[PDB]
Amino acid sequence: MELGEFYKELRLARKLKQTDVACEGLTASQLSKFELGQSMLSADKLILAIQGINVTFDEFGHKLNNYQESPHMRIGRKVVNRFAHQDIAALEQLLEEVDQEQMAQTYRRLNAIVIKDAIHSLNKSYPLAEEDSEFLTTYLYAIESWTWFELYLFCNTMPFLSNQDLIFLSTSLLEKSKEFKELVHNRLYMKQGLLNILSELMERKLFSYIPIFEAELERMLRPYDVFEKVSWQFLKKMSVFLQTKGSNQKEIERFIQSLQVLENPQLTSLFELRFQQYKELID
Amino acid sequence: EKMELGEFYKELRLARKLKQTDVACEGLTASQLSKFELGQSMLSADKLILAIQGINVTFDEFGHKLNNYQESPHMRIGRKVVNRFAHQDIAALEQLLEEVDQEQMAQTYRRLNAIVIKDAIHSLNKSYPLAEEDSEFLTTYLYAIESWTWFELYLFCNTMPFLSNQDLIFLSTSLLEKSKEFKELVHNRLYMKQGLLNILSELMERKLFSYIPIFEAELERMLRPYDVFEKVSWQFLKKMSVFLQTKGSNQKEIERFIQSLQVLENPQLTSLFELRFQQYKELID
Repeated sequence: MELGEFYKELRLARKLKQTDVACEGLTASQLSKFELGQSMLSADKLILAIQGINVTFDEFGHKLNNYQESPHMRIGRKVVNRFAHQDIAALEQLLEEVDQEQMAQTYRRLNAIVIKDAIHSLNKSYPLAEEDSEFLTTYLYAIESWTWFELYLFCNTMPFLSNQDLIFLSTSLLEKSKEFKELVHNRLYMKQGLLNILSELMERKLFSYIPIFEAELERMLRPYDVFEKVSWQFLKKMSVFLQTKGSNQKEIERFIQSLQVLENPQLTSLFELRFQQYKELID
Repeated sequence: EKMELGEFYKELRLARKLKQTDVACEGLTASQLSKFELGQSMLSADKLILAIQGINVTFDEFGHKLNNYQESPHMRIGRKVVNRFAHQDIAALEQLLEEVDQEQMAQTYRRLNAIVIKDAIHSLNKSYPLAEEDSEFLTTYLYAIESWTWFELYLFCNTMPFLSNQDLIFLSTSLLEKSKEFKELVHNRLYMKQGLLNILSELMERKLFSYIPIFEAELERMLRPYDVFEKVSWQFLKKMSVFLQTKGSNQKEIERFIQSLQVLENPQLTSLFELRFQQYKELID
């Protein structure tokens, strides 16, 4: 019930004594009064207590929420997943689900815009509204430090931005994401966003802006990041393709075939699909 | 900076540009949030998480900012181990051992982090012993913790050479059940997949081939099409198992497989598999 009572259960599960957690600034008696619900720890002492039981902040928050992710992350991940599966029916159900969930009016409006944008991306006959596009853009400009929620909004509404806003917000992404850039969820979305920026710039023929975002992707990618590395390799070839009337078509075809070594039929189809789509951009 | 949790929350709420009434919902009133921010009352566990999710900040983001954007001691050590191991820097790893000894953490954690470091030193210098007292301490701890958090997944994944054959099998078997509490989390799920890959590697190295199918079944259940690195690693390990059980019958297929990875322009991945391939060749048969 109380935070101290919640913390105490966690400490006992970690099989730690109060003296194991205690350190400079946080005494066992302070931890005891905290666990008894008779006093609250300061912000600095609270972070010591949580680090003292050796659980990640994601784990601490997960158990605090009864082993559910935060509502805004549950919605955003489901939207991304269902859009990636071209699941119009599930997106339409998410729209009514967002309308029935308890959240700030601003967040209800932003989630509806992303979902409606996704449905329109699958079904171009699904109507949109300019007032919604302006509301989301105004929001991204207003938030000074972009959390996972802003990365989710930006990454999935880029096709809908004017060139002016795409260029400015993509440039601002570099600075505005720095506060939370090291976190596991955020860094994954940053790499995916950078790949989507590269795609958008090519499709819009804004080729001169690509190097700024390739340099950022270069700094972020680790040897583990095989999927993003191969995606970037493919997009470098697509940029040449779109700038030279398809001159490197055979090289791209050979590259996709060589991905058979990965024995990943879904991945091969993904690149084959994008290649066929980009072929429609040249005469 | 020394401040109450409510004042810290208020800084965040203003950065999210929400009013107290925007955050308020069922379970959390605006007045409750206000007295929280004013330091006049503390929120219960349920109300605190409502206040944080109500401003669309993850608890990971909340804790990161609360900790002045500093990494966890256990992740800071793990990152330094990774960096220094990649440069084959035994001296720097040994300096990390003395640095851990003065770190602000429980004694148990100082010892366990040291064991992770020693595993790296032993991987670089096989004549560096794996003390039995360390093996006993590690084994007792992993058996004792009923629910394995990210720390135990990280610890287990990086200390397998300290385990006896029996404890490797028992603890590998226990990974499946003991990780379930936090298994869905993104970081934990990554380390469980890596741990399963390392389980397969250890079993092959120890010639315990009959136990491999149990853990391949778990890897099959967990791997997604996005998981390209884990999938290719498993593909490589499947060939290593066939190689070791058939007197090298598929060596040409393995050589062609490594050559076919040239397309990824990833020398670290290619070097990883070539080095491991040579290690398995050096086993006795």
